[PDB]
Amino acid sequence: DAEFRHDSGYEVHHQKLVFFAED
Ligand SMILES: [Cu+2]
Repeated sequence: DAEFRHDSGYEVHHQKLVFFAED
């Protein structure tokens, strides 16, 4: 997620989805 842009791209998903990689 890049509304909640931890990384602004598409991988390290901190926030909302909690899919695998984070912060
Ligand atoms: Cu994200």
